Amino acid sequence: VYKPVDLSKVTSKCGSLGNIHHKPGGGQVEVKSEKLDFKDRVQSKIGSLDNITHVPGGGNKKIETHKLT
Amino acid sequence: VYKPVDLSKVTSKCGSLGNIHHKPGGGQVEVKSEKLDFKDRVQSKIGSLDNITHVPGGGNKKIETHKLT
Amino acid sequence: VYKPVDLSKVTSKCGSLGNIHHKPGGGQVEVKSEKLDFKDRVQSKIGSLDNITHVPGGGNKKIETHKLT
Amino acid sequence: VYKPVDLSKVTSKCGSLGNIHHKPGGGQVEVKSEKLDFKDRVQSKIGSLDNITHVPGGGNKKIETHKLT
Amino acid sequence: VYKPVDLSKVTSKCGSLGNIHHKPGGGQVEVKSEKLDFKDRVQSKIGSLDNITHVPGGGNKKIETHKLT
Amino acid sequence: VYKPVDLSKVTSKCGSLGNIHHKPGGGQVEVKSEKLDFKDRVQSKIGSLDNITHVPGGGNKKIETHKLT
Amino acid sequence: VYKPVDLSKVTSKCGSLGNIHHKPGGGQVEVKSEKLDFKDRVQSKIGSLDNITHVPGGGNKKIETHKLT
Amino acid sequence: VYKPVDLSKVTSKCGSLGNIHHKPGGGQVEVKSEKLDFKDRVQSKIGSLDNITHVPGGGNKKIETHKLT
Amino acid sequence: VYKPVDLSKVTSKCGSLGNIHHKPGGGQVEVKSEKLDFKDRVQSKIGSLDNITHVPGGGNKKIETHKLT
Repeated sequence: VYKPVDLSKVTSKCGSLGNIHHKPGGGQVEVKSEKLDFKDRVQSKIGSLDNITHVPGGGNKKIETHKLT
Repeated sequence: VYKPVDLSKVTSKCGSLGNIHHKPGGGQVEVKSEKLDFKDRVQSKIGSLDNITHVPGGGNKKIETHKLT
Repeated sequence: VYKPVDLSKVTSKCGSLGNIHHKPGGGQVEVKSEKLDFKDRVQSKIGSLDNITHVPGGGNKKIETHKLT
Repeated sequence: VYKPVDLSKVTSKCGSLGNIHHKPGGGQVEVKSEKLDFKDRVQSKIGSLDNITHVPGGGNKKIETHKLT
Repeated sequence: VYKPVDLSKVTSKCGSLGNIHHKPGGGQVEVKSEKLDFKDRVQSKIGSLDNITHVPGGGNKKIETHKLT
Repeated sequence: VYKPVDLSKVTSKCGSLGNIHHKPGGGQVEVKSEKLDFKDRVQSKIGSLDNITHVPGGGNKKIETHKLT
Repeated sequence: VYKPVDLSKVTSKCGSLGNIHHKPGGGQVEVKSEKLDFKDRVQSKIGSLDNITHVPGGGNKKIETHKLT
Repeated sequence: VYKPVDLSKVTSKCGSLGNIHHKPGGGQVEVKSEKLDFKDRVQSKIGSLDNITHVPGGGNKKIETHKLT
Repeated sequence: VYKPVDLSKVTSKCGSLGNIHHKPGGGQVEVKSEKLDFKDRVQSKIGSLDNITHVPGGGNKKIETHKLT
């Protein structure tokens, strides 16, 4: 028999949140290539990629997991 | 027999959220290539790609998972 | 028999949070390559990539996990 | 016998006046009360109140007062 | 016999006035109260109140006062 | 006989006046109270109150006062 | 016999160009003159004059000159 | 016989160019003159004059000059 | 016989160029003159004059000159 109980409070009382500046790759980017051999798969990423600005007014996280067998 | 109970509060009381500036790839990007060999698949990404600005007034996350056998 | 109980308070009372500046790769980036041999897979990442600015008004995290067998 | 004379000049030659930012109470305000007794008058002010932004292009002030008997 | 004379010059020659920032109470304000007794008059002020931003292009002041008996 | 004379020059020649930052109470404020007795008047002030930002392009003041009896 | 040849490249690869603020003469200007004598030509410039904001996306300059006899 | 040859590259790869602030003469300017004698030409410049903000995305310059006689 | 040859590369790879502040004559300027004699030409410059803010994304310069006689 399995009767877990959770009464969790997960909280923030943030007053003010602002003036967040993210400037990835603000300058010149250059690649020059001569007579290369590639004999299998290529992934190439060039420039400014996958950059995140994440500014949630609440970013609070609860994870829970339960098993029996 | 299996009777889990959860009464969780997941919360934010954020006052003010603003002036978020994200400037990925603000400059010149250049690639030049001479007489290259590729014998299999190419993925190429060039420039400013997949960049995220995510600013939710609440970004709180609850995950839960249950199993039996 | 299995009866865990949880009364957790996970909290923040953040006053003010701001003027956050992130500037990765603010300058010039250059790559030059001559007559290279690649005999298998290539991942190439060039420039400003995968940078995160993460500024949650609450970044509180509770993880919990339960098993029987 | 009473013959006062005033030839006052009260002056400003202000060139430029601007970018005035007033942000009173920019964050969260909260009050919680349990089972209180008040036996006489209550004045209650809660939140952002009576805040002034006063930006006159001339705010010069002359006061004068005269009496006799 | 009463014949005062005043030729006052009260002056400013201000060139430029600006970028004035006033941020009173930019954070979080909280009050919690249990079972209090108040047996006479209450004035209560909670939050951001009576804050002044006074930025006159001229704030020059002359006060004068005259009496007899 | 009473014949005072005043030739006052009261002056400012201010060049440039700016980037004035006033930030009172920028953080969290909290009050918690249990089972108090108040037998007479209460004034209560909680938070950010009566703060002044006063930035006059001229703040010159002349006060003068005259009597006979 | 005269056969000059020029294959010049004059170039810019400017990425981003912006937020240019020019504020000449931002304050009060005053002139007062008593009973002056001028016995020949007068040029007078008073105030804010001949000021330039020049922000070309390309301002590259080639001059060339040739002579014979 | 005169056969000069020029193959010049004159170049820039500028990434980002910005937030340029020029504030000449931000304050008060005053002139007072009593009973002056001028017996020949006058040029007078008073205030904020001839100031330049020059922000070219490329300002590259080639000058060349050729003669015979 | 005259056959000069030029293969010049004149170059810049500037990353980021910004937050440039120029503030000449930011304060009060005053001139007062009594009963002067000027017997020939006058140039008079008073205030903030001829100031340059020059911020080229490339400031590269080639000068060249050729003669025979």
